Amino acid sequence: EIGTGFPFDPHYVEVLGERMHYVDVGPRDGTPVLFLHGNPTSSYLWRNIIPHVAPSHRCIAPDLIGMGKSDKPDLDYFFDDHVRYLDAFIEALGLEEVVLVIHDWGSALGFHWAKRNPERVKGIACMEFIRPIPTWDEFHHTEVAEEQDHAEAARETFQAFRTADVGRELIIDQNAFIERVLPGGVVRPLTEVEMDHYREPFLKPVDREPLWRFPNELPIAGEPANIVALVEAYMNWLHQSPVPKLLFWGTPGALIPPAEAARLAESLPNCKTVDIGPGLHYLQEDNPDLIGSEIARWLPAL
Repeated sequence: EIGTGFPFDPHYVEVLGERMHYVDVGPRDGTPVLFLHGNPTSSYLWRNIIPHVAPSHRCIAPDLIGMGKSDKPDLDYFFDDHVRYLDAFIEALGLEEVVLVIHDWGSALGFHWAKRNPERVKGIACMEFIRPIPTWDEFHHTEVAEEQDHAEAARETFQAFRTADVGRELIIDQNAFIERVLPGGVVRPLTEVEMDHYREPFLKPVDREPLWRFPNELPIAGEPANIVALVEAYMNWLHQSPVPKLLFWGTPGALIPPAEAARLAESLPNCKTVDIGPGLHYLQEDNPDLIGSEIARWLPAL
């Protein structure tokens, strides 16, 4: 998506005693849309999708704590830390019912906030989201042959992130997530302005900590027992939830290759899928016009 700039109004609310940047655009009612980014992104991630929606809805796009232009409170950045800071923000913005547009680790928070706040979620638009990974032969799974190689590489890649010192060398000293994994996850080439934008919140290896904690929070193998249980928990909720669902996909996909999205087209009730064409993991950067066109369209009848 040609869209290279981030012209939004520089808003900042305070949360559990801490500043959080966010994007607020749109009429300023109906039912607000929350765009929750994952790792290792920020509001910059939703920047060309949101304009499709603002014409009709209020688009809010928080920058996770320790992430983006938010504040870097000094903490480990587990998953509950983020759970906490959102929940405080949401109340801070005093927003009542929402529609949710949620990405990678942004969907873990999204689905978790919804499973705890069912009658507050008016709809769920999602794409490459975090669900339970029983084993590794299951991570980045695929039943297309020509791609069995790529899933292995990735499997090994996340392998390293989760191991004693190499997680920290790679992700932290060498900024693996920003410098290789991100641009990795987008099919087309990523301009330097686009990179600088993603790089910016991150010029200090001492700060890369969250882009490290996330990989190790990943519910792979029943590790860590705790996150796992809440992902089994909201995927169980989701699987049973009437809330209308919008799930976007891409070939070869990543966390959700085409096989699953097709499965999830029936596995999840009241669920339309949309094919964004060639894409990897960071779909927002491959075909963001469509993603917004179809959010725009999917909303009114909610």
